Amino acid sequence: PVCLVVAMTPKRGIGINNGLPWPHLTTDFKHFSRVTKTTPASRFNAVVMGRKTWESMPRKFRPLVDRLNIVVSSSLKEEDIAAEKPQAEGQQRVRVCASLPAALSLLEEEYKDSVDQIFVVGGAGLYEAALSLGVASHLYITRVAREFPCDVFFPAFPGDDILSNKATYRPIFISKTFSDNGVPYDFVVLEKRRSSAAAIAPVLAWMDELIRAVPHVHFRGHEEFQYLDLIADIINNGRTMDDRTGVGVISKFGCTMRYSLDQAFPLLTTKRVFWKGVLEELLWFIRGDTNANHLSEKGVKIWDKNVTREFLDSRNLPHREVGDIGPGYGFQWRHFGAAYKDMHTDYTGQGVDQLKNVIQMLRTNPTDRRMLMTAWNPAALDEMALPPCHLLCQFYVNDQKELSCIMYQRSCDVGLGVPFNIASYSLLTLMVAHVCNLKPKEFIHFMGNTHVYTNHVEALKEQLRREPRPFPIVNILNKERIKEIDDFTAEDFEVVGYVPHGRIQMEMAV
Amino acid sequence: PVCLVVAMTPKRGIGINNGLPWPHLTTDFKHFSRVTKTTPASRFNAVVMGRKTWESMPRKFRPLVDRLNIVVSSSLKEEDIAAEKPQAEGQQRVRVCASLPAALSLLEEEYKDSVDQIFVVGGAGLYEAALSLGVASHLYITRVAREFPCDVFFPAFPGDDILSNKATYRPIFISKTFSDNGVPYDFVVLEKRRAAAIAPVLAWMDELIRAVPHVHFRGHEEFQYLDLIADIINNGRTMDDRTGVGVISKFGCTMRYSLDQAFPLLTTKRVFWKGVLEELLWFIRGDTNANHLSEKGVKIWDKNVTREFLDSRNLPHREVGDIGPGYGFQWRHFGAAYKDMHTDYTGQGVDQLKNVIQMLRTNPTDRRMLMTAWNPAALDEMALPPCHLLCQFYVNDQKELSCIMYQRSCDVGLGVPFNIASYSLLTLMVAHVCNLKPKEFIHFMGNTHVYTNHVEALKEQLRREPRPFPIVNILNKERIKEIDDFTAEDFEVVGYVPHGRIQMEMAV
Ligand SMILES: NC(=O)C1=CN([C@@H]2O[C@H](COP(=O)(O)OP(=O)(O)OC[C@H]3O[C@@H](n4cnc5c(N)ncnc54)[C@H](OP(=O)(O)O)[C@@H]3O)[C@@H](O)[C@H]2O)C=CC1
Ligand SMILES: NC(=O)C1=CN([C@@H]2O[C@H](COP(=O)(O)OP(=O)(O)OC[C@H]3O[C@@H](n4cnc5c(N)ncnc54)[C@H](OP(=O)(O)O)[C@@H]3O)[C@@H](O)[C@H]2O)C=CC1
Ligand SMILES: C#CCN(Cc1ccc2[nH]c(N)nc(=O)c2c1)c1ccc(C(=O)N[C@@H](CCC(=O)O)C(=O)O)cc1
Ligand SMILES: C#CCN(Cc1ccc2[nH]c(N)nc(=O)c2c1)c1ccc(C(=O)N[C@@H](CCC(=O)O)C(=O)O)cc1
Ligand SMILES: Nc1ncc(N2CCN(c3ccc(Cl)c(Cl)c3)CC2)c(N)n1
Ligand SMILES: Nc1ncc(N2CCN(c3ccc(Cl)c(Cl)c3)CC2)c(N)n1
Ligand SMILES: O=c1ccn([C@H]2C[C@H](O)[C@@H](COP(=O)(O)O)O2)c(=O)[nH]1
Ligand SMILES: O=c1ccn([C@H]2C[C@H](O)[C@@H](COP(=O)(O)O)O2)c(=O)[nH]1
Repeated sequence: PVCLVVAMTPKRGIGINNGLPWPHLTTDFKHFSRVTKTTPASRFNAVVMGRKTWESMPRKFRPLVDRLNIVVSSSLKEEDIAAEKPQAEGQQRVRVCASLPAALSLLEEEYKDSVDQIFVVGGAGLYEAALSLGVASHLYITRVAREFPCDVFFPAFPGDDILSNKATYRPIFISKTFSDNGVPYDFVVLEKRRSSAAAIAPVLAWMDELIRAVPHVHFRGHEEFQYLDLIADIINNGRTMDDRTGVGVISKFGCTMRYSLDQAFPLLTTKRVFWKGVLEELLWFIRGDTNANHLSEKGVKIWDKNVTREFLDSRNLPHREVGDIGPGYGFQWRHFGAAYKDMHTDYTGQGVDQLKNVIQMLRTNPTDRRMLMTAWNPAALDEMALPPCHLLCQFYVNDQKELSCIMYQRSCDVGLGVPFNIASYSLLTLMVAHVCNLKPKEFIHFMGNTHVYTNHVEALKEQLRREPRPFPIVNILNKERIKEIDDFTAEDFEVVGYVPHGRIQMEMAV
Repeated sequence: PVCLVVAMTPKRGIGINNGLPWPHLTTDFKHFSRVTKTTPASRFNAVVMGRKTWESMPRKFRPLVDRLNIVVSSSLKEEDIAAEKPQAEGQQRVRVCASLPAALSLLEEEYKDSVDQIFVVGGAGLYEAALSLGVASHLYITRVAREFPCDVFFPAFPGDDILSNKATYRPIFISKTFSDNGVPYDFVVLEKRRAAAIAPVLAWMDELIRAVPHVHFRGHEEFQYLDLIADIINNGRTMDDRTGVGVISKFGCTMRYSLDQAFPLLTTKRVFWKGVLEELLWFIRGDTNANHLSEKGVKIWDKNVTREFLDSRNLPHREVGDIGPGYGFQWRHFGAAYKDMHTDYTGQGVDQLKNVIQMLRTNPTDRRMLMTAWNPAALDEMALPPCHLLCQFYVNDQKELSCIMYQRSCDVGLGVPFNIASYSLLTLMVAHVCNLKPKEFIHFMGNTHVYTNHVEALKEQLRREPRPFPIVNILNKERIKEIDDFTAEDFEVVGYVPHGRIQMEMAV
């Protein structure tokens, strides 16, 4: 009974020029070491590797310490390796076998009572052989989110859908996303499938009491499970209600999520998120721009259905031009309380610049607890095309110059809006962190009326069948040029290692 | 090995005039039945009771079905009981014994292989006898939070600190607060003390202060607050602060409290209720004169409206006691031009409270039922920027009202228990005025922290196990039709039995 351990690009790439495709991934090596070395005493674990894999390792690390080293080869001889370096006391002698079945028989014959767990460590020859023999029970895969140039590949296998879009190997473990040297990765484990509290228990018994996302995944480290469990939760336990749009709603009240920003970026992978949109909208907010046609001209039509002549009239605003959101979001952000006229007016210097206040406070007095920005203006609500959903955000600096952000959202379209909102404010945190010389730490999402529309239910149930991929990294390009929040452009950002599942069509409740 | 099963007032009272002191508590009766009946087949449980207990039960329910009934009496005889009512099919014949030891001997002698668990069910003679013999391994106590006239009391026992203020019996289970017929109560259980291949990956990913760690089932909703305290001290970050006093803080924390059964006025330290009620009415008035609270014995705003603090805020034109355009003001007059605490602002600004209520009364599915105190245009005019800055309301299928409150800065030691009670009361008030049922209060916290000069007192607080939550009743319901109709005397707190007050200085 054998276990395989691999690091892999989304296209199954494992190596190039008898070396690793990526820069050093320290956490991955910690992982490789820990899994292969650990045992309950008398016994040790075995690592079976191909000849080139052996030769790819640098001298000082070979043989792998505290593990029996077996090299599958026909050219290399046991004495070749012995002559390579003197065998350290207490360590096992490096054995060589002609094939994998040979290496397994050697383990059975001379190493019973001596070895615990057998690990196939590479390369493509041994991985393919172990899969052909079907002797592999578990796969320890490190999913390198980025694609690199590779000449050697891990073989295709049933269940390789965990890497990229297309007896089975099903994920039973998915971790949160890590990152080393600008490379995002996570860890999955696949499986071959084909009177103490006893007396307390009866009171427990009478007090005690359907849809789950990828139920087989037992360890749910990936931070996207928050969102997937949130959808299930609302469908399971939510209340069917009437709604402004006329479309049905299953709603919940006061839900919550939080996402790390220090390793990777929470751009949801279980469906493709329109990143061009979030970026272009966020920048639009930051200008204090209130013309939806500027977004519409860039291919970002997210506000068009809510700025039509028809919708502006149902809002009792016949004096609004097509594309005028009124003084919402960006306007209150940069010009709180200023008297609105139209989208074409210059409001420079009017009202309160909340964003500039927050940023200056972050830069001088980061322990202040009044670092808040609100879009909710009860005086101007009837002038907006739609009252803001994400209406407030608060900032917080800790011991280690690490920035976190809370955003309150009164109304959350789980299916369509939520993934977008997570990305939009997580980006804002990165931007503010850079400008104030801070490290981004965490985005915290506080949700009011949290709902899925009835016409989304079927699509979301399909989405729950997909296991999340590692999160991407978002890099700020041109860091030296950008010094203020108004310096960011649409070309100052790089999404690296984004490998989502396919787009899912969901109609915007108008 | 015996288990006791009881319902009890905070003063140990259990009976009056050979009957129960309180109105009918249906959930307790369900509890009693379930605990005493349940078995894994071949066996049944035994209920040992005194003669007066047996006589207190109504005819139809006695003997207790599917349980061997043992009555302790020198007067009553086995044939008296037999003649009383015809023995039904499959039910044990009621047995009479001269003492508790005798009844336990009868269980050993004639009922080995037959009975599973033995339950002492009352009353005053048996409980005391069982505790004296030291044969009780577990106590099933239903803590009735209200006091009632009683002539029969459960005996004083080591660890009766779970009932009220002053081998051992330690709680190992505390449930959420229930209520029936205007009586709050909960359930405690005391105790005599005196896929492996996944794991290697888990271990490498991995790397002190806990409240009442011995209590293993943590159903009581106050555990949220208590665990929040522990969580900040363990995992919080020590920080500088506006007040110069040290702070250990976390960011973005949540709690939620049910309002359908009881009221989350914390029990692990006494909460200044008079204060919460007086301030909340003061908010609803749109009143910005802290001297109106101060005159009523509510001095919570005094330190922040002194001549000195007003000047440190660069407001030398502010008369002592003037919070500027604070919460009350923004609620009823959002965006109105402020003069001083003596001016009438009727008809000025937006009345957010009136809008929220009317929307709840006419269109409860609307998702814009919000009230905000945060006005960035007027922050520099206020004595203190609002901490609780935003609240949102929600109505469900069953006309049940829930309320979220976002707070930017949380003094966990001092402010938080006050704020939980404050907005929970607002929800009750708003529910009443809009013909609705209060369901839930949800607490969203920004900067969550405990001041360094509170940590010692908070550790003392964590050694206290919570008591059942009290009930808040709105008196004079008929008279009250609008949110402005509530007075100080329209409220009644029922069965509030907290631990002693803990002194904690306000970081000025
Ligand atoms: N990131 C990851 O997960 C890993 C990546 N890698 C990368 O991949 C590369 C190594 O992979 P690869 O090129 O496939 O090298 P291999 O380790 O598969 O080397 C092939 C050699 O091993 C022996 N061998 C291989 N297959 C068989 C077989 N079916 N039967 C008998 N003997 C066999 C032979 O030795 P002989 O010549 O004596 O016949 C053969 O020449 C390196 O570039 C390395 O960086 C490697 C391991 C893990
Ligand atoms: N809140 C609760 O959970 C409960 C409350 N109650 C309340 O308590 C009231 C009665 O309780 P209480 O007054 O204690 O009556 P008990 O149930 O203790 O019965 C007393 C009688 O039982 C016999 N007895 C009990 N203990 C002994 C002993 N150690 N040695 C000898 N004989 C014994 C005697 O019978 P005799 O004199 O005939 O020889 C005695 O008169 C009930 O009316 C009810 O209202 C009762 C049960 C549970
Ligand atoms: C939230 C927000 C900003 N907004 C503004 C906006 C305005 C009114 C709304 N109204 C309703 N009912 N739901 C919304 O999500 C919504 C969103 C958006 C509007 C549309 C799309 C949209 O059509 N979907 C994208 C997919 C992006 C995604 O995966 O989320 C697309 O491909 O067109 C996205 C964001
Ligand atoms: C929050 C809030 C409202 N407020 C207003 C208020 C104003 C400034 C503040 N400043 C600081 N630093 N912490 C606070 O908790 C605080 C609270 C209060 C102020 C004081 C007390 C107080 O002295 N303690 C009460 C005990 C009540 C309780 O158990 O919470 C007392 O007995 O005097 C309570 C509430
Ligand atoms: N997740 C995961 N990372 C690396 C490996 N290995 C691939 C190559 N390899 C290795 C060891 C040490 C060094 Cl220094 C070098 Cl350059 C290569 C042996 C271990 C694996 N099997 N799984
Ligand atoms: N937790 C806890 N609740 C109730 C009881 N009682 C059960 C026995 N008892 C009783 C039972 C049923 C009826 Cl109908 C009557 Cl009138 C009295 C008196 C109170 C207890 N022993 N423990
Ligand atoms: O940033 C946003 C803005 C809007 N919405 C969705 C949620 C609600 O379904 C709808 C808001 O319209 P009202 O129902 O609040 O009128 O749009 C979002 O999810 N995110
Ligand atoms: O309703 C309130 C108001 C204030 N505070 C606490 C939180 C902060 O510790 C302090 C206010 O200080 P600043 O927010 O002004 O820094 O008082 C509360 O707990 N509740």
